[PDB]
Amino acid sequence: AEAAQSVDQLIKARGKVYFGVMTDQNRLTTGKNAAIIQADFGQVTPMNSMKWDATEPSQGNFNFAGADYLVNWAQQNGKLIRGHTLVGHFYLPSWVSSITDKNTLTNVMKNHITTLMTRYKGKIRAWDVVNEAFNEDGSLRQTVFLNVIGEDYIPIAFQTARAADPNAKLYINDYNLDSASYPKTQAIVNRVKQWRAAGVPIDGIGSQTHLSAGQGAGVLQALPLLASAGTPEVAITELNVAGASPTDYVNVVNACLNVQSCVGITVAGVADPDSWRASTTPLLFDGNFNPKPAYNAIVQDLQQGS
Repeated sequence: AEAAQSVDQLIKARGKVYFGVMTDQNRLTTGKNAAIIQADFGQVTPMNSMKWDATEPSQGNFNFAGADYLVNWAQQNGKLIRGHTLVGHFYLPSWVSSITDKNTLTNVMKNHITTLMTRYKGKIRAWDVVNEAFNEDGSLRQTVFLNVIGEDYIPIAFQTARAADPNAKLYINDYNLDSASYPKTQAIVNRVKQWRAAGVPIDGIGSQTHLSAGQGAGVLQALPLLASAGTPEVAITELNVAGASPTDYVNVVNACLNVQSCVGITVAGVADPDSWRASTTPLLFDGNFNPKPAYNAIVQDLQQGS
């Protein structure tokens, strides 16, 4: 019956690539996460296991236990993987952020990128190569990478990534790209246009979409603005909405459908209590692992638009 269709099965029926979720071994081996992900979602992103602190706690000495679990679980369950994330300022060991030499940090950054993407070469649909690189005002965020390498670190990260695995779609990912009139949204479009004009292989813009209630409507204009940068893809990468209103969620799903370059949507987790903001109950399954009204609203709208 119609009532029984998945959001992933339906978004695929409408011409999209996936409707996925952020997860990791800890979730996958508890509660009903794995069963829900197998049945309802086509794509997974490692919540933590592929970040720098997790994978390179000391220079050159990599740890892949968690990441390998996620990648193999995904492969044996037919789920696409978005690798996440290579270069960014949170989850960065202080051994990295300590480096003050340009050529040392450059080499360190390139080794980190190449190591990770070489290990999973060919198995990763898309990588968030650079995360959270813009300030709110639209200027580039003054991280250790920006301050020590300079703004060339972004082109360098993407060229390096393309060399390590030319099969993966290479993304830049950010939050607060949800309003078309917001400086951050306009800036990332402008910079990504310029970088791509100079042959930087930015295949995608990822918009995390951590929404407050009522912010769904504006995504309808923010998302096509993001796609006007001319990347082959855009994605919604960490979707969750404080209060989980059906309107907010359906607006975001509709923005995706409206944007030919939008390949899919990944929500920030499965069940509310596992949210970074659990008390705003922002996800699509509740504390009993039951689908919420927003989940039904999405399925229904996906069918109705067919």
